[PDB]
Amino acid sequence: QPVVKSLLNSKGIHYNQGNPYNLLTPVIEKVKPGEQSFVGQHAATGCVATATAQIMKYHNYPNKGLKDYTYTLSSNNPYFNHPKNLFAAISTRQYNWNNILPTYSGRESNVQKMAISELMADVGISVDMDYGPSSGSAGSSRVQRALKENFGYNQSVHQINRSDFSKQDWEAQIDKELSQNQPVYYQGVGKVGGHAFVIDGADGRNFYHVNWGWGGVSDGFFRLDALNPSALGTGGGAGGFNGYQSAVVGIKPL
Ligand SMILES: *[C@@H](C(=O)O)[C@H](O)C(=O)N[C@@H](CC(C)C)C(=O)NCCCCNC(N)=[NH2+]
Repeated sequence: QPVVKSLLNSKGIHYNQGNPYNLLTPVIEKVKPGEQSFVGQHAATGCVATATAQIMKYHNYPNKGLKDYTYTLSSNNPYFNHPKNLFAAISTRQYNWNNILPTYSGRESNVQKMAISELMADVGISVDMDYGPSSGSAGSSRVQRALKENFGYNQSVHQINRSDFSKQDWEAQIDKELSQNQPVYYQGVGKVGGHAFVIDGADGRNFYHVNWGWGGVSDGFFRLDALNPSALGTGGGAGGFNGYQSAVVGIKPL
């Protein structure tokens, strides 16, 4: 396994799912019965959107979006009145990568905050995000399609599933991406829920660097069969994203 220093840390890239990343997600409309109110707050960007946007900022690409996207929320979502249709005019976008900064600490201009919030909202719409105080998407299968069809990435983009490969062949694909300076979108599920994140480095001892999409919290080196950040879990136990894993690889511009 070659040593590859964290590609996202090397470029300063640290996004998360709350403000000022979520300034253009839908505003929550209803209180879910039994829950405290989030009415009038913007929804979370979604882990799937935050992982994808960090990889897109690594490339500063595309300069122009390619194709619009429209979808309708599930009628089971208790945070919105129904029907609720969402639309992003991606085909008209000119993304200014000098305003979509690598990270935000609050002192940035409204233009800079809106620029990352527009990317996040466009990416989450393109993956059919189920918006809420937490926001969820199917992930990989939607991400690979959106990067090519809506954002003009190369036909090399594709999903790979962990169950289709030996451990050696799975890690060899990850290593090859990293050797080509290509961060990898990754997700999995387990006893502290499901999450999407970015693999962007390797230490030579079969651990990989992970950026979890929480602003920096828990980022570090993990085995791909023990993707277990300590920021999650209540009560003192174990858990991580070790089941039903998939990745999107080949992520580079046309
Ligand atoms: C992850 C996060 O914000 O931490 C976020 O919960 C998420 O996207 N979870 C996914 C599963 C992971 C990507 C492994 C999820 O919600 N899966 C279920 C389907 C979600 C809703 N999608 C549609 N189209 N209704």
